[PDB]
Amino acid sequence: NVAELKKSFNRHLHFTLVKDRNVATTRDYYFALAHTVRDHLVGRWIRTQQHYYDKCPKRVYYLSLEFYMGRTLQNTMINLGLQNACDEAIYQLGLDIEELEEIEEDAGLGNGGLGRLAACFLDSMATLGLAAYGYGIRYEYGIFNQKIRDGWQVEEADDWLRYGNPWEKSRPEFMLPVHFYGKVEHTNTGTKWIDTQVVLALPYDTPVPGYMNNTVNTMRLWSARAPNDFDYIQAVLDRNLAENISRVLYPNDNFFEGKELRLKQEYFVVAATLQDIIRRFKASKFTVFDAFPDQVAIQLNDTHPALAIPELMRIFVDIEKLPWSKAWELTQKTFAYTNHTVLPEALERWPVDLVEKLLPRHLEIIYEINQKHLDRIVALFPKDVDRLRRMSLIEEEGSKRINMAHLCIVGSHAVNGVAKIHSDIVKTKVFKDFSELEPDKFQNKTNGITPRRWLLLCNPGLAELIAEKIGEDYVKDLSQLTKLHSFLGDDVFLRELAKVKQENKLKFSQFLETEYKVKINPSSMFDVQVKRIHEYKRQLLNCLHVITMYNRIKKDPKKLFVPRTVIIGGKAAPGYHMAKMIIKLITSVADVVNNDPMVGSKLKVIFLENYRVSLAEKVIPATDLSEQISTAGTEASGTGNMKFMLNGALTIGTMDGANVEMAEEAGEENLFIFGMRIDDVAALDKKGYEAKEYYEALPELKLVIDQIDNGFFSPKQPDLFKDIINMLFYHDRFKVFADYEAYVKCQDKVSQLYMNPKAWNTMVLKNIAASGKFSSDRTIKEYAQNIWNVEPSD
Amino acid sequence: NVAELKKSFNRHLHFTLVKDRNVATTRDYYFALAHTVRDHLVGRWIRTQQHYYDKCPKRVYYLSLEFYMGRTLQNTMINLGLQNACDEAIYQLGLDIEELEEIEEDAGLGNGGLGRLAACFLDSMATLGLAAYGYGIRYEYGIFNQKIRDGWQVEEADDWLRYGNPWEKSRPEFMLPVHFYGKVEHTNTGTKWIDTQVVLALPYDTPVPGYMNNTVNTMRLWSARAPNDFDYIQAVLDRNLAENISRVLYPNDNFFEGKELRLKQEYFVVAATLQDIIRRFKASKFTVFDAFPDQVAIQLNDTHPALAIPELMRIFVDIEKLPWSKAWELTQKTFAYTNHTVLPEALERWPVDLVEKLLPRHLEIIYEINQKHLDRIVALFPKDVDRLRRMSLIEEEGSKRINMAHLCIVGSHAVNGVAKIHSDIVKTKVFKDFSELEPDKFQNKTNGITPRRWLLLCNPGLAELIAEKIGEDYVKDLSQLTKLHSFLGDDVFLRELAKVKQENKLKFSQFLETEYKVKINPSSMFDVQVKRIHEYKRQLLNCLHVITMYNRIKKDPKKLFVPRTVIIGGKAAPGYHMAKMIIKLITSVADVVNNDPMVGSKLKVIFLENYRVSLAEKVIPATDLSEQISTAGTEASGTGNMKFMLNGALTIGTMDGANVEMAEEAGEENLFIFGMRIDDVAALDKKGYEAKEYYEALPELKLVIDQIDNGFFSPKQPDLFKDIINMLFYHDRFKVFADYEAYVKCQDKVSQLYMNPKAWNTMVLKNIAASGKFSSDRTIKEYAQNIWNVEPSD
Ligand SMILES: O=C(O)c1ccccc1-n1cc(C(=O)O)c(=O)c2cc(Nc3c(F)cc(F)cc3Cl)c(Cl)cc21
Ligand SMILES: O=C(O)c1ccccc1-n1cc(C(=O)O)c(=O)c2cc(Nc3c(F)cc(F)cc3Cl)c(Cl)cc21
Ligand SMILES: *C(=O)c1c(COP(=O)(O)O)cnc(C)c1O
Ligand SMILES: *C(=O)c1c(COP(=O)(O)O)cnc(C)c1O
Ligand SMILES: CC(=O)N[C@@H]1O[C@H](CO)[C@@H](O)[C@H](O)[C@H]1O
Ligand SMILES: CC(=O)N[C@@H]1O[C@H](CO)[C@@H](O)[C@H](O)[C@H]1O
Repeated sequence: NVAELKKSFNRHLHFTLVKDRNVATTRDYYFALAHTVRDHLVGRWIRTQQHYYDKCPKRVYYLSLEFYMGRTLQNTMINLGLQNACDEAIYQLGLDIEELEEIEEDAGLGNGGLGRLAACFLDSMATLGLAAYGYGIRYEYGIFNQKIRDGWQVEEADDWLRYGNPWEKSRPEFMLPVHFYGKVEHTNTGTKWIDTQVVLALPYDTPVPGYMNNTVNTMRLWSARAPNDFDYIQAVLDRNLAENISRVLYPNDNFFEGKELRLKQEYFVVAATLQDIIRRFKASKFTVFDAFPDQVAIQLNDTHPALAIPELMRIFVDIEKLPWSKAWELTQKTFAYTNHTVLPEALERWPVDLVEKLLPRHLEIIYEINQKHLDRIVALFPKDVDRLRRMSLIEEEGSKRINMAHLCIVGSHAVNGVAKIHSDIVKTKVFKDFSELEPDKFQNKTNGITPRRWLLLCNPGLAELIAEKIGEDYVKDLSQLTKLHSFLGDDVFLRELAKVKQENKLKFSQFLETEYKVKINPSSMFDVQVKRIHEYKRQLLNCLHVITMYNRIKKDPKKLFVPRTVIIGGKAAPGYHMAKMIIKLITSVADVVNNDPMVGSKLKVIFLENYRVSLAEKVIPATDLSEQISTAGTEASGTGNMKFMLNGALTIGTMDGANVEMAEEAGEENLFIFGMRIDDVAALDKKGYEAKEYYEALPELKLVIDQIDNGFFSPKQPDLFKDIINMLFYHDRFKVFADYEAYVKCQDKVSQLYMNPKAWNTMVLKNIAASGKFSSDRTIKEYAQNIWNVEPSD
Repeated sequence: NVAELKKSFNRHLHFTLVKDRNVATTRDYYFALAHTVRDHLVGRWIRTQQHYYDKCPKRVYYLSLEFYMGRTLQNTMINLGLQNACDEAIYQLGLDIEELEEIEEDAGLGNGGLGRLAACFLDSMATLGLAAYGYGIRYEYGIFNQKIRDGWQVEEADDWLRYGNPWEKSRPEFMLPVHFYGKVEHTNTGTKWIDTQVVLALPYDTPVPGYMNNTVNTMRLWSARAPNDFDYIQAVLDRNLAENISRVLYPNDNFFEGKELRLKQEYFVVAATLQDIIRRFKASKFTVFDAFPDQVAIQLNDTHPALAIPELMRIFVDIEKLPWSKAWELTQKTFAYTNHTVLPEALERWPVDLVEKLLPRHLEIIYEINQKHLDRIVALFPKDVDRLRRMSLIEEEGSKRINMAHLCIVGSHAVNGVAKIHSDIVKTKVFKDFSELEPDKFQNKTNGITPRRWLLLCNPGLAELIAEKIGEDYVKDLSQLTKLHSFLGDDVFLRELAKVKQENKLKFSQFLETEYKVKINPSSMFDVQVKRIHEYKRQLLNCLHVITMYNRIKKDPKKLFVPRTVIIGGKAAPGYHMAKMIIKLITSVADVVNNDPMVGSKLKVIFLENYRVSLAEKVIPATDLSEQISTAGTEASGTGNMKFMLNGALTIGTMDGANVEMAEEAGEENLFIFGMRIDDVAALDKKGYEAKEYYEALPELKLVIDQIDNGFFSPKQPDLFKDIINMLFYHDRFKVFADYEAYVKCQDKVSQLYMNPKAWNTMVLKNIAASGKFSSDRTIKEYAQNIWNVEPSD
């Protein structure tokens, strides 16, 4: 009822914001509607927790250093079935719903795909009706806001909580202490962890509404506070050091920075979370611990929470006094581990000395785990000397580091990767030693995305067209998109789909031009690469094509060119030198291409600043061509690739990650595949990569490189890109030049299909009808039936 | 309405706390009641801000580094008339309102009297309907929580906002930048203060409801926030540096510590406050600035906000482009200054170096003020060199210092002390060079306390009793308590009054038995000294009388002794060593006394821990004898003295501060006055105070002293009180031994009168009936009429 939403909105503006219509700001109006929406899920939120208590289904705990949630307001209105009615209430009050919605800050508590997978997973688990909780840290500052100054990336603190967060509720009654430093005592009564510093963990709960059912799950994020208690003023100011633990998200994507503060974040979330889970188990209706793993499944989102394993043992053994053997069995039955990482600089390998200083009892537990584990490998392969050190959790040359991924393997009953190709590599290659010993342990769960945020919310244009032709059933069961196959005839439908795309591109062009000076050709193909800046992901390669395209327009100003707007966006980690140069390069190239009247409206280049969830929601539905061009074997899965496939873009990319599986589903000819498969990378490695050759052998490449190296793109600073040229020529692990030729030929095929609207849109249709498999709902049912041993319900 | 308050409470329990009665905590209930109650003042809060805008009465700004508010819930129910309905609603829900009340953290954002005076003032200004605002700093941590471990004060961080504060509203639209450091350029377009560091000031509003009227005024308290255009992680942590400005209250009662962080707090609150005042003035119905002092009054609460004077000049000159002489005239008419300070070490004298670095432009402006000021003095007194040096704002010795009082004197049109005798000495001695020049500048405004918090709230028994006899008009005109005079021969009324005191003692005794393990004689005289711990206040002297009573009992366990519970309480500044030693002495004496089996229920001693506003509210209504015993000439006014008078305590004290006026009103013979007066103290200083002569001349003292010094009260460390002894004999500025005799005799008289209930209560009744003068309503009327030129409305 619209009328009761208006009344609610007005009660909140008056009692909650203390405002009337003459002095209310847009923010006041935003908070008023958010409270009004939140009030509508309270009944289900309470009932849902009551239900789990009454029925005791086995509970799933998603443990993660990252939750890339984006904005809550719209997502909540849609999942509650309240968007139409709220829209209508706000309209009648004389307000602009878009404007209210833009005021909300992103909860940008993740870096990219790992964080965003956790968020799709919550949406899905709640939609499927599972008893799931996400546990993470309530960062005061999420991933930084990126601005571009003088074409370089500059970082601003992302102060997302400054004005308050109507979507969280503090849970003071569930505050817990966490322990750090101190020392081990071995005594008559057992092994004691003593003289520790204490930091308080205060949880805050955000609701996670299922799509059109009665379920609201909880995301509980922990915030660090100084104990209570304890130059007096200085001592009050130093309470800051304890709160520094949950201050800011580490902004590395696929890279391991072994800093102490980060190790503290990791212990912090793991110690608070395990205590809470044990408190809930004990208050439940369930050798008191025998039933623990039938009531509890904890999923380790990469190695970041790996410490959960020895922490659970610490609790079981030091506090609850269970025998080691019994505790170890319960531990293994409780945890499952998701590998996402692939790349050697991305692997967590903590210095034994750092751990000893910070968590000396956990070191002992880790050594002790490693002993049993190794004892059992000796017994099975009595004089395989080297198997012992390949399989040891400790890595011994020089420093001494704990290999956290081995810790997670021995402590879990399931290890999975995130796409067929990735899981296969993890299994037969990277942890070959481990899966021979127990093959049934390793599995695959191909990633997915939620079709709530990533179709209904971001693309109401397309959602409705689909609903006109096939019903609204697809929202709960995405495989029904295959029905859009029966419109392969329909030129009418094919014009309707191009029409949706068109509007999205117009909408997004309004945005683009208010922010970038640049003039957008509305009839150009929107060509888009948006994802974190990393060498493996090869924004560079895209950039080499952009220049290749420019060099072609110049030499033949008259020849036919299919116009492009080339969009490339993403954040670079602040300490990642090469990624920052790559950004400088793209913006330098943009400057040249954009102001050249020779090229004019044929081709425009935009660096998209501050790429983040709520921006992806704008740019994805406006995309014609999705760039997914990581070197074969580097992208564990990808999820951007799936977002685009579902939103009517075509894909150019390598046989890597979930691109393989998208090709399987749409038909390989309905995507633009190109480049080395993973065997060719293997072959090229073995024979040695000589970058110089492809540069000699290929006229179009050479020009591009000569321009970059010489100052074409930086006249005022002709040696600007020296470190790039340098890396491409002598140190490129990702073989950019090696894929240059197949990539440029592939793009030419793309450009000529686009000139044919009916054939372009025919392929787009086969992509959308094939995207069903990529719903996170499919992903979550798989984890449920094969890892967690739980059942979807309502 | 009862039924409706229950519905409201239940709605907030459900929609604001997300709870039901099964898992709600006491804190959930407190929060649900707080919000139900806040909702009742929201309409008048909006309306009274609208009213001020529409009618533009002259606005009063009370600018203070301290607001010692205590709890908000009960005070608010009372001033709104809802207390009984809420007691009834909460009771019918099966809860106990007093337990919900205990959940609330004091807003301890003050040290003592200066801070409590600001709070009582806000209550009075609301009740009188003046268009008044309080402006302060929203300290993240107030005055520390005092623990006593093993006889010693230990400090714990007062983390009052940990769980949230339902009484404040953040006001994003009024966020303001504040500037520090940088440098000055005198250009041809005016003076420019540039390369500054910026800290944002985000204001939070708390409501200040008048008693039973239509006014809710505002307390606006600023919070420090780092700006968002600024190793990445370290730079994000370093944002803590900016936010440290409002982290914690400096806890010195009556002592200047020249810390840089404190100077920053001072400028912080003054810069934000002045900007906010100027924006309001400019958005209102009124250069242009000629109407400023007719629309704005700013009261400076001590010299802490002295910077306001050059800052207002900076805005008028550098930013509004007014000429110096016009800006200076408006300034003098805008500010007035309250001086509360007596002791030399408490005078604010900032180093010029420090002010140059932090505030280079305020230094120039202050030098200019001094220059124009010293010229008028060369002119009136042509050959008076030393007078120039006396009246200078710059103290010129080794370290050059700014004398903030002199700055407040020349930038203000009125300067007041806070009691007759204090204002006198401020005028004729301390600032006689200034008052000779400007006699009408210097005024008296005798301090006052609000009878809402300090009678209706803390003592419902007495408040009801009085209302039953003379109606309820006294609450808004406390002079009406003189009507209680006509009940002096009324035996039943005298008995009723004692019964009220009796109840207060029982309720308070339960509190003492449950906190301290000490059996309380319910019929003992409650003899109470509660105030910040300071030598001038002479808690020491009290402690000498306690040991004296103990000895008289030891020497003579058969002699009749009028039984006492002696309560001493108060916090010591953290680096005030002597203060700390005095606490340890008191608790040491108590250990001996409370456990001596020869004493038993004759004499109990309690060190009352964590003395604060909401504990004042418990102990004052239960007091028989109030100790106000500072050395004559050291207490500017006192306000505790006033709280006991209104609540049915007799007073023993010196002719000091407001004790003098208490005696005028009540009749000297109705107080227990003793000891040297201000002239006696002069004479003994001139003679030279030799403490040796009293120790030898008075055998009862000599024993007390010997015992302290020989380890009688500290067996495991005979030497413990060495520092106290040394001070007493060679460095006692406050002449403890010299008032001992007179004070002990005076105690003996109190014991006599105590044995005669009918005589005791007759004297009580004359005190209560004379306490009308000490309403902060009276005080605020005088400031309104003689300083601010504004009128009480309704
Ligand atoms: O508390 C219990 O032990 C309990 C007992 C019986 C049935 C349910 C219970 N329960 C357990 C929780 C947990 O284990 O973490 C809850 O968080 C919980 C929360 C709520 N309410 C609520 C809340 F107070 C704030 C918020 F942000 C979101 C919610 Cl859902 C309620 Cl009525 C019961 C809860
Ligand atoms: O804001 C204006 O510009 C204004 C315009 C016309 C009339 C009154 C105005 N007004 C001025 C304020 C100021 O100058 O500081 C206010 O704080 C203010 C506050 C409120 N409401 C309110 C609020 F939003 C939160 C809160 F904590 C407590 C209150 Cl009283 C309102 Cl309706 C008007 C206000
Ligand atoms: C979506 O998944 C997404 C990503 C991940 O993209 P890639 O899989 O790396 O291509 C990163 N950042 C945001 C904001 C996303 O929505
Ligand atoms: C009472 O006003 C009060 C004071 C001031 O008491 P004195 O006038 O110094 O005796 C200090 N602290 C608290 C909590 C008070 O309520
Ligand atoms: C360490 C990390 O960020 N891993 C990322 O995980 C997401 C989700 O699994 C994968 O799509 C992506 O390939 C992989 O790069
Ligand atoms: C600096 C300071 O705290 N001054 C105090 O101010 C209060 C309120 O005016 C007086 O009652 C008191 O005697 C005096 O000590």
